[PDB]
Amino acid sequence: GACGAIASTVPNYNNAKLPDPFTFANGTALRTKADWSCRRAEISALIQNYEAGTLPPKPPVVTASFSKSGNTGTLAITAGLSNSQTIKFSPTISYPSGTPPANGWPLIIAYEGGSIPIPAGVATLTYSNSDMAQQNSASSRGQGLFYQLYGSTHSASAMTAWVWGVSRIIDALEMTPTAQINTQRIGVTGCARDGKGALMAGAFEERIALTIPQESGSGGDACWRLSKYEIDNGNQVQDAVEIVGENVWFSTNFNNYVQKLPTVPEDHHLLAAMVAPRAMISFENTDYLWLSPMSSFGCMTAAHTVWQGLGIADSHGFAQVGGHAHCAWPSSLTPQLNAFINRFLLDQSATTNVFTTNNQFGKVQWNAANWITWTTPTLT
Ligand SMILES: *[C@@H]1O[C@H](CO)[C@@H](O)[C@H](O)[C@H]1NC(C)=O
Repeated sequence: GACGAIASTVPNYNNAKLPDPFTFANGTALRTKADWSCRRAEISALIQNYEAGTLPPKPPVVTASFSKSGNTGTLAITAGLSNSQTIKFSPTISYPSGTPPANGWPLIIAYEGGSIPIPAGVATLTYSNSDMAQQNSASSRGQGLFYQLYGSTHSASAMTAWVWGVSRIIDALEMTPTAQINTQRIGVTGCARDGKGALMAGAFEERIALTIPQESGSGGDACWRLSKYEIDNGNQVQDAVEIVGENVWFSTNFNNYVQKLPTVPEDHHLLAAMVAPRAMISFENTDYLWLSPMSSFGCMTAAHTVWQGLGIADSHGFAQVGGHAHCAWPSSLTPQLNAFINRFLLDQSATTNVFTTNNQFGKVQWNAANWITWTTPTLT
């Protein structure tokens, strides 16, 4: 390829601070905006290798039929491999009433319906991601429609299986004009465990124009290294060690690294940066130390440097507040959410400069010089 041989491992890696977005595994420095495409491809391979498992490509069979009852469409999808194995699933779409825009409705793919308010001119697709890969506990490993296609021992984590499903949904929408969706204006959202999922979807599926993870916490927009710092200093956060025993959001291989995080040549600031140069705003809640609040702020601050280096800082937002229940939406943040939806899904001239925290981090502080070691280059 134009990126040469993509690295999927870095055996000698050992860095207690955040991995540098702007240096390839081979030591080459990023210099151009085009370099970011290759670096993102390498980050994708590293994340798959160390924590996410293998993301399969589009299978040889993908078919879709559509029917509509009232304002509810049903998109019946079939996916199949060359060995004849197939699975089927049928997300529903809730439409705004009346005549759609020329190019169809903008759409947000909402994991299990999401927990954000979706404005009136945007359609909502409800993605039953738990059916694609189960997520009750460690007991759920290898269970779900995805594994009925690829096998229950396939390395994909549940979140990687969910991403695969989103990619098939977008495949189906592109081949189904009667769904009346503008496939150039698709967003994705989810809250809590499904916010972890939504971030993975936006990172790995480049056809998503806007990514909105809501209270995703550890394994979402928090960084593993920063959460280890938090837990060592007395905040009762979720961390890498606990999360792999709690559920199946990560590959089994990640168990080999959760006690050796400095040897992992990525962290979730690079996961989030895989969305660049597309748009993302994530929302966090400081009321629950489980979500690892300092870790999310520092992690997204580090991710933000990639957008800054690409000259598109305002395509990446972060808003972190307290004072509300988990996955309840505070009206105080509706303007920030709507700014990103209006700009990136509704083609309005909305400004999207949102990068705010209350710094309510408990027993630690954020010290950027202790975690971010790189200067930000102006990619050309
Ligand atoms: C370093 O790796 C990147 C990513 O594969 C590649 O684009 C670049 O050309 C490599 N450097 C050299 C000197 O081959």
